[PDB]
Amino acid sequence: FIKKIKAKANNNEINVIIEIPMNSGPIKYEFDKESGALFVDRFMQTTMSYPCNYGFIPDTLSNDGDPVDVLVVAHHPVVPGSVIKCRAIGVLMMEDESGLDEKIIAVPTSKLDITFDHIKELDDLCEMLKKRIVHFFEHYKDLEKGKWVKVTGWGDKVKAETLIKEGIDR
Amino acid sequence: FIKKIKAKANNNEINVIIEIPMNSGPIKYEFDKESGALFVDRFMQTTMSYPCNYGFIPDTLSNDGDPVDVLVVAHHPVVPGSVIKCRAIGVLMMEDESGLDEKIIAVPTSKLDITFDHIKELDDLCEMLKKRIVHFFEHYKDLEKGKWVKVTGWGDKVKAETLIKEGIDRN
Amino acid sequence: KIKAKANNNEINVIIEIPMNSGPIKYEFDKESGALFVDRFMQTTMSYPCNYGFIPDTLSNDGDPVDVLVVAHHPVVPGSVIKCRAIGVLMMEDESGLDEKIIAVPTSKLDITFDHIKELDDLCEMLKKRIVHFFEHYKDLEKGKWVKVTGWGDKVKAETLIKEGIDR
Amino acid sequence: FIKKIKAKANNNEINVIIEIPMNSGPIKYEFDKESGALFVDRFMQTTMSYPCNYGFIPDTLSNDGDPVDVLVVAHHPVVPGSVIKCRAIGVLMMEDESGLDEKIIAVPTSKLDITFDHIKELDDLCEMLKKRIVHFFEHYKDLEKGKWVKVTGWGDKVKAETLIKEGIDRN
Amino acid sequence: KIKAKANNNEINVIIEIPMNSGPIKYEFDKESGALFVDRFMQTTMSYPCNYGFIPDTLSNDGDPVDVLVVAHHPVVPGSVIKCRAIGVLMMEDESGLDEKIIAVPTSKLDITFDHIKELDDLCEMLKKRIVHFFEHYKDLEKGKWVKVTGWGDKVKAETLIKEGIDR
Amino acid sequence: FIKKIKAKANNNEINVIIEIPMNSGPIKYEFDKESGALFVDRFMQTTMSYPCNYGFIPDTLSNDGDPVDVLVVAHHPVVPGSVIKCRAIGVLMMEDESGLDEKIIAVPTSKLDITFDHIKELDDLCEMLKKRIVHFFEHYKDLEKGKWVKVTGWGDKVKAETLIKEGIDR
Ligand SMILES: [Cl-]
Ligand SMILES: [Cl-]
Ligand SMILES: [Cl-]
Ligand SMILES: [Cl-]
Ligand SMILES: [Cl-]
Ligand SMILES: [Cl-]
Ligand SMILES: [Cl-]
Ligand SMILES: [Cl-]
Ligand SMILES: [Cl-]
Ligand SMILES: [Cl-]
Ligand SMILES: [Cl-]
Ligand SMILES: [Cl-]
Ligand SMILES: [Cl-]
Ligand SMILES: [Cl-]
Ligand SMILES: [Cl-]
Ligand SMILES: [Cl-]
Ligand SMILES: [Cl-]
Ligand SMILES: [Cl-]
Ligand SMILES: [Cl-]
Ligand SMILES: [Cl-]
Repeated sequence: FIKKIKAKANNNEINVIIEIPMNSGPIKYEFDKESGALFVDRFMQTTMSYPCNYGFIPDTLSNDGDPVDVLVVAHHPVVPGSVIKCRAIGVLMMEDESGLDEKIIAVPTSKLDITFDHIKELDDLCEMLKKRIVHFFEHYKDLEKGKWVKVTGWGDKVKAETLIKEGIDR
Repeated sequence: FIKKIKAKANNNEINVIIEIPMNSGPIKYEFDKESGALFVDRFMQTTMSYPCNYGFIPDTLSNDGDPVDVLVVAHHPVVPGSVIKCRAIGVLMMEDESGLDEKIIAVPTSKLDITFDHIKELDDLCEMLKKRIVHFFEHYKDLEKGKWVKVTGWGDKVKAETLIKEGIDRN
Repeated sequence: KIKAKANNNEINVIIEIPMNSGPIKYEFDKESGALFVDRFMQTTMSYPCNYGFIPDTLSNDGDPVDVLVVAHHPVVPGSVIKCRAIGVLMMEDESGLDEKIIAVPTSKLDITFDHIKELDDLCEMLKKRIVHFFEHYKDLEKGKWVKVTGWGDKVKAETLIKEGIDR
Repeated sequence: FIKKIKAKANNNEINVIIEIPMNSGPIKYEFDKESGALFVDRFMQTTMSYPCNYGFIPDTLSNDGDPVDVLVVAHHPVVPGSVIKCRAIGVLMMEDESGLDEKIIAVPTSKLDITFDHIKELDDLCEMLKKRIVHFFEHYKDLEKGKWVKVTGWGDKVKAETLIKEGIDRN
Repeated sequence: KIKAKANNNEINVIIEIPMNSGPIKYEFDKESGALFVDRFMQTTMSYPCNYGFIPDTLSNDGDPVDVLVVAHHPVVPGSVIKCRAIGVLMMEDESGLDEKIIAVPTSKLDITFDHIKELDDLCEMLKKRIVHFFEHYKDLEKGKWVKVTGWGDKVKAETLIKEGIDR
Repeated sequence: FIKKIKAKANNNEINVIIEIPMNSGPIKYEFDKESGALFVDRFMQTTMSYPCNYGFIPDTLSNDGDPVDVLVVAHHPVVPGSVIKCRAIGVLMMEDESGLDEKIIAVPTSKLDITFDHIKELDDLCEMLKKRIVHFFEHYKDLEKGKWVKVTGWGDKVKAETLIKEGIDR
């Protein structure tokens, strides 16, 4: 199914296949590219869990050979393997032990969740929500030897849009 | 997998691909027929959640080209995308903003849940469950602009079987 | 599509029934790749382990080699755990004889299982719960029963897996 | 609060203080009568959970001095320590390591859940629920050293009402 | 034993029914202090907010002043949320007037609610869901109904609370 | 009920009233000893939740005026307000913004959970559990202005028992 979902349904939206639902315990899942199966990547050893629904845009390629990764801000978790129709609003800038690490910040389209309609940019998101996202990524690998993540900042909507465009065209 | 499952395993059962589990919060899921992926359709704005497991019968086309939809009465939710083996016992009749809408009422086979063995028709279901199904569909689109639902009535098992048969034939 | 083994020290296990997940028994259908509800269990019992099978395997029952993955947390149905076999559980039932592989996540998935090399490393009460589950879970199912006969060691598990892969 | 609740609100009702919710994992709770605190009794070692909401009737004393205990057949779990208004429909008769053991079977009053209104006797409950209640109690102490339970049979409504009345009179 | 107010800008709210917690309605019994099951609700609906009451208060119904606490998470029945009122929901039931205070946790419990000072600060879909719930949660209960007639401001709420304490 | 439960049932046992169940989301509860009610202390803003069942020994008085606090290592969460019968095996030593901060480390007695019979000292707990507990306390207040926690080390069973005895006798 992953090879036949489009990256974008229209000009304004992106399709994001969820791998890890918000607040759903210690399991990190990842889709295997060459089989389409959902693999357990890790039983996490902290008490932490994802601050948003996490997944990727199908039919995309980042610089690292992986699809473009997305954090979908939502009011509720969604099952792994399900697709949320979203719009990009910004990007989370990070660095891990192997270099640059960017995630798109997206919200569901208004036909899925009208309460996000007024959310157009990162500045419209709750400060504590953003602090919590930062805290999660800066700390979720603290007990994992060899691996770390540092947040460097945020990028705007235009940056999110160009990165997704670059991932579709690459 | 949707394009690989028969509508009926035998004369007396239907396969029902589940989209929305019973009593499982505000998420409304739907299979996209082109990709075969399960899409989030809506984060529902009411406090309501589905009174039965909800899905469709593969390899059927209803009147309007959509697969035949099913309410699987059960005691427990199942995973979205899992398939329940069922038998039809009736149909729920409604009207929505785009016209006539009908949903089959079904129960698992006795091989799956023996406790449903003696439920042969709608009248075998308790009154309050039927009332809750009606009240759900009448009200779950109350906060959704442009979209409404009104329940017309019920039809028996023979009406369900004819509806399923015409779905398989149309497919 | 998915290998039975990623390397010599590992098995891939597709989960059908998560540990401690209520009454639903699931089973993957080969031809469709769909997850079918097998039954709604009539007892108050749940699986004591994540339960599934090794892809690309075939045992004498005509089914793939099935596996009880000992774990600290449930995993969603249809997800794949990277594992290693440590033992086998031996059973008899109404259909003949039955064997389930006892596996644990690789140390890449869950470092806390690194010290678990054999069945003797599993805690006693876990093994008793496992035995108790299989001996009683079909109690309210007419015409079906299970009886646990014993355990098999690591090499026995590897042999059963090798044989499953060849067949 | 245990000390401030009547056994019976009216002639056809019992107040039931819940210790263990149905289907709520491996925790077995019990009210300490001296402190009024809810203690953890056991982290159960089987995979089993309670088939009904389980508790006792305040201001009753069974033949062995314990309060009269009750299985409350309901469609949903209730928080530990909460009180459900019920009517008795029967008794489950058992034998344990200490000796004779009896649990009243009750359902919520119609004011709390109208769907229980037509359940008057034990034969009105479905066969598989009764078999599951029996199966639970016969096996839940299987992994517990020195403790066992054996079901000896069921008693009707009149039997439950007598047992409750003797319970109040003994208190 | 619990005060109605910790200070001038705060009310203590004992929770009876947590938000999004299924069909059970609970009510505290004053004499025993026990949490009674009031109803197994027959709809698929659940409470849109944490629902409880201000201890040491008396309304016209003979009950304490009740309160819908806007929160991001459920809290256990019997626990106490430190709150502040921002408004009132005005309703009419089969027995007369039905008023309920709209409260938010204090900034010491949840800083994200600091900017919510009046009902206009609450998002409108939430307010629509609140109204929807109260207008339909008694639909399957014979002889009982509710009509929402409007909202009242913070001053209206503080007056209602002060009277409840005085009474 | 709080003022009716004993601190210790026998020589080998402590009674611990649970305020916060392990892995049970953002809600941080605390008993008000003046009223006996369970208050919400905080809606936590991180993705973290308690790694143990957390509560106190009733009828105890610490140096700081509060009951002796306990982290009960257990295999499952327990409802708030319920009492677990435990034995102390050690102490978590910490400092917060207002000074010394010790928590007892306990396990259920063998009559409640036999799988803890062999755990007699902190060395018997697995390393990752202890790393997770340390990590929780060092970070759970990161998003809370003016409050912090530093872990200084661990004390043995004797230190635990002395602290408990001091709390009962104070
Ligand atoms: Cl980790
Ligand atoms: Cl949009
Ligand atoms: Cl975090
Ligand atoms: Cl875009
Ligand atoms: Cl909606
Ligand atoms: Cl059948
Ligand atoms: Cl409804
Ligand atoms: Cl069964
Ligand atoms: Cl390994
Ligand atoms: Cl078991
Ligand atoms: Cl046990
Ligand atoms: Cl009644
Ligand atoms: Cl059972
Ligand atoms: Cl109702
Ligand atoms: Cl405030
Ligand atoms: Cl609603
Ligand atoms: Cl916080
Ligand atoms: Cl002990
Ligand atoms: Cl942590
Ligand atoms: Cl001690």
